[PDB]
Amino acid sequence: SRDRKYLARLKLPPLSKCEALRESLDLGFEGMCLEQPIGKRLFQQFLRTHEQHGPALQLWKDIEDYDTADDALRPQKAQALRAAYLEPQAQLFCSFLDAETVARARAGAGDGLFQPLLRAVLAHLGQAPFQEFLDSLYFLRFLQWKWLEAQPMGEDWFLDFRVLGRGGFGEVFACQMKATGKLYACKKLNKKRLKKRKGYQGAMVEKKILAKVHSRFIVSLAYAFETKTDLCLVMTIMNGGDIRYHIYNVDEDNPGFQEPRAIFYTAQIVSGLEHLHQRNIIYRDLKPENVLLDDDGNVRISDLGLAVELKAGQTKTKGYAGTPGFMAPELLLGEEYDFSVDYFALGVTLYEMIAARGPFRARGEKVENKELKQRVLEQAVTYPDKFSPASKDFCEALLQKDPEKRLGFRDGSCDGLRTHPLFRDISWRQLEAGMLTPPFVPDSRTVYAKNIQDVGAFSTVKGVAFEKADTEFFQEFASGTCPIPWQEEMIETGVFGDLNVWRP
Amino acid sequence: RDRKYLARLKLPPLSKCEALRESLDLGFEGMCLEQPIGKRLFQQFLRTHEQHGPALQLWKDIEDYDTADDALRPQKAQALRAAYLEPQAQLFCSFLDAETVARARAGAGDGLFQPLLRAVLAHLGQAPFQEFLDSLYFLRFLQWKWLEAQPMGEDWFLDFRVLGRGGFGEVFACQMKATGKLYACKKLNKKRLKKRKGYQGAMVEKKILAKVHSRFIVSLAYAFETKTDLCLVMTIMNGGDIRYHIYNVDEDNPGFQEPRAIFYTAQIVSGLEHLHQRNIIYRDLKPENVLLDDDGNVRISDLGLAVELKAGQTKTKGYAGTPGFMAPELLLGEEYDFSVDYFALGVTLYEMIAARGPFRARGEKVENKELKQRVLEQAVTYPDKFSPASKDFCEALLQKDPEKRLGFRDGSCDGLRTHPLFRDISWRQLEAGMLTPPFVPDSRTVYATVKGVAFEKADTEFFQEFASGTCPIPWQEEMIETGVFGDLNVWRP
Ligand SMILES: Fc1ccc([C@@H]2CCNC[C@H]2COc2ccc3c(c2)OCO3)cc1
Ligand SMILES: Fc1ccc([C@@H]2CCNC[C@H]2COc2ccc3c(c2)OCO3)cc1
Ligand SMILES: [Cl-]
Ligand SMILES: [Cl-]
Repeated sequence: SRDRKYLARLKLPPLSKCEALRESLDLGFEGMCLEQPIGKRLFQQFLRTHEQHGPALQLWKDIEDYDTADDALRPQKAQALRAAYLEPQAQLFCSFLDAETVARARAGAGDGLFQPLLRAVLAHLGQAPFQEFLDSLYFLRFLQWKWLEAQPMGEDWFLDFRVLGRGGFGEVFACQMKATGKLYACKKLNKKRLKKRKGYQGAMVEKKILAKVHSRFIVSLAYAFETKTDLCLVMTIMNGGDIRYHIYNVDEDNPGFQEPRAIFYTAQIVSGLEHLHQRNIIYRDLKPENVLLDDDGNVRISDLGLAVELKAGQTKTKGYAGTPGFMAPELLLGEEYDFSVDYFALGVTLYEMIAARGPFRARGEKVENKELKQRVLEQAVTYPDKFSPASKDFCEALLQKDPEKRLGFRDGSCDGLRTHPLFRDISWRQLEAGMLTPPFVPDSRTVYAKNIQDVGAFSTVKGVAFEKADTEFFQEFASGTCPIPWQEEMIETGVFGDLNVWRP
Repeated sequence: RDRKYLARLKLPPLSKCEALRESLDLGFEGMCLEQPIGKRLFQQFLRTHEQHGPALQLWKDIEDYDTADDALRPQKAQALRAAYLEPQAQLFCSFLDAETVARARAGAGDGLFQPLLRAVLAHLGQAPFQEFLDSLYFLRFLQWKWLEAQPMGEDWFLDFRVLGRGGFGEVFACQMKATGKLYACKKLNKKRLKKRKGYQGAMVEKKILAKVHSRFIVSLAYAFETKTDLCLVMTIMNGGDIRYHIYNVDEDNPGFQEPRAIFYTAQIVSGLEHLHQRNIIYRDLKPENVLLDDDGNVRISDLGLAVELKAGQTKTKGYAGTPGFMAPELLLGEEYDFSVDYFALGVTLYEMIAARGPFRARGEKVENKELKQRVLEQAVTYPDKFSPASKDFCEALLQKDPEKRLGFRDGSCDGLRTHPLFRDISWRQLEAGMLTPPFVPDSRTVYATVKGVAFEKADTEFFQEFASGTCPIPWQEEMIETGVFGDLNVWRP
């Protein structure tokens, strides 16, 4: 669906309006033509209309097709690619490539196949062809879309229609971007409630981190804005409830998951952790209640309000933050730590997925923080029959008290962690490209949340008048529209194709 | 098409178009109405901005009406009126005033929607045009204007047949290699031109053909030099000249039946009008200079004796032309204007019907002074082959006193188009090239050394001036006609 009044506000500007934007824009190849979907699209259209660039473009497309193809189709696709682009007599022979590069891509069947070739294709495209793009009408059209992207799109642009979750500080709504029809979730954090409980830093950290990360295993931020009452984060719609809910509340007499299902989630969570750790961000809040399912059954991590982004030269942070019983010993002992803490929380998360209780507490046990801290430091975890030898070994490797001994991020990746035999039946390629059929597909009829009639109301916040510092802070927060998700939306909903006209 | 030269037709990077942008001095009329590529890009612009849809479609439908077969007109008028002009019309043009609308809804006739079109184009020339200049479409126009100015000299043209030989040179049938378009190429030998002092005539012809754009005058498309020649690439006229058709087609029956002569006269008149409206006197109208194309439509050619009057100047002097076709005022060494061309039209027409000139008997060669004496002093007689109308028309054109001669008045030949000779000509269809010509030439029919010359600065410089390159309107037409423009105007295949 759509609404035509808001749709009518999506129009491409005159060129003279784009002059300021052109001078202040980052012209990096990677940032413009590879990472930004409208940039990439316009760059490809440019390549498509200039014959000399056809081989490069088509090779690029055919590598991406090979990368995301079923295992059964791959050998044949590799044969066709080779014959089309890497045979010297072929119509679309890629003669710009180094002969060495061509000879290596003609050989082998290993998991690395065509990655080096792709790097050479993109390194070529980044030179003269990109320079021609910049001097073409397709680059100017990109500026028009960037101008449109930067226009005011706050609260009036969204139509809520249902509550998805809520906590102490506000609600998450399923909403609709009125112009395009795209379904999103909107986190509304109440201003007064946040001022009272000193929650500003957390709201800001999450917003910044979600704006700059782009991963299929982490919820994305598409817009950020304020209203009279709230600070609003418009993000990936996740309809399927959180993992805590699916452990305890769904099939109550069978709490916890079968092992294949828990392994799948674990793999998806690992992939999202890795994405953060490669960007030097420590999550610090991994737990079942912050892992969310979408409609297809795939999961994403969420709530980045406690995350730390390391600066260059900094390998560790420090401090008490997170949830009792997901916090690692190094953290509880007051030591500096890196990403290791997230993998300890991964262990606790998996334990709970299989066992339907924490590893440091009995069912329903509520203990003093100091007693819980002692158990985490000193008490060996025990595993019931529900754990297979591989489940158990993996948990043991993550719940290792010494961070140096714990499985995790090494040599810039989680590749070592992936060889653990727990994951022996996971095709990582298809996992990372979102191709694997999930183990549980949520029901469209069903609300995976607390019944609205059973939600405790919160008292009103009295006498928190807003000073200048609050209002200035609200304006910093409301940085508006995030480029990559906004471009994805325009393309997905057909607005791009509709407005990207030339000769109707 | 030849891949090799087709490959050279590539749109430039935008940065290469900066100088052109800076020096280009075009208004709405020059850019979006008169230049076929600007008009096309301007219409493309309008088609993508929904608010300009009514104006764009109305414009196209008027032009569609103007060039429609008479049988299709009642219904085209009907549909246009119901779509744009009637009270709750879906494509109502609110920018028009009510008087313009009411009048366009009333009546029939030829200029039925001319006032309306004038109003549509005046509106489109204001804000819609300004918006166009701030669009990608205008930049694309600059890119085509850049391509238009690139060197396209002799190597771009394949010769394949001789169409005529003259004194100064030859006309070849040729083919633009990149587009495959057929043209005629007139090559004037440099050394003969110098030795016989024909520079003036070559330059004058080139300038004039470059600044005229009529379906009744050979169109100049490219002008360039080679080592041996000055070349003019122009409308291919394959069907022979009128002298040839009068005297050589059916030898036992020379001359044309009257309706055929009148058709050609109407076309000739329209060419003359086009020159006289631009202040040019032709001065060499005669059957040998009027050529037929493949369809049997004619155009005037050989503008080497022409003269363009300076702004303000209304008469000129100078002995030039062909004996028998020169008017008395010219023969008498007086100042003259466009009137000389009309005298020559009378002679031309007379000869089309009579298969001889009005002043000499069949095969009769006379001293120039005996012929001068006749043109100045003798009344022309008319054999029985002339209807009263054609005699009356010839008489009016052959008046010895230019003040009494039928010709060009009030900026046009409308007064002349009114003569009863032309009662069966539909001027609209003629002016538009829709009328089925009376004679259709066959393809299978072939209707048809200098020493001691050394060149200097002054010569090679004259040569370089002459090689001005490509003429915008005919080039743009070529690009559209042959599909090159369409091929290089795609955004997303
Ligand atoms: F302010 C707050 C509101 C709601 C909560 C929820 C409490 C229970 N566990 C999940 C928490 C996050 O809820 C969601 C649900 C769907 C979403 C989403 C986040 O982002 C994309 O789609 C936490 C904080
Ligand atoms: F240099 C010269 C060559 C030939 C002549 C010819 C002499 C006989 N009568 C007509 C003269 C014009 O010849 C043509 C023929 C085809 C044409 C053309 C002109 O222009 C476009 O296609 C004049 C001058
Ligand atoms: Cl371009
Ligand atoms: Cl535009």
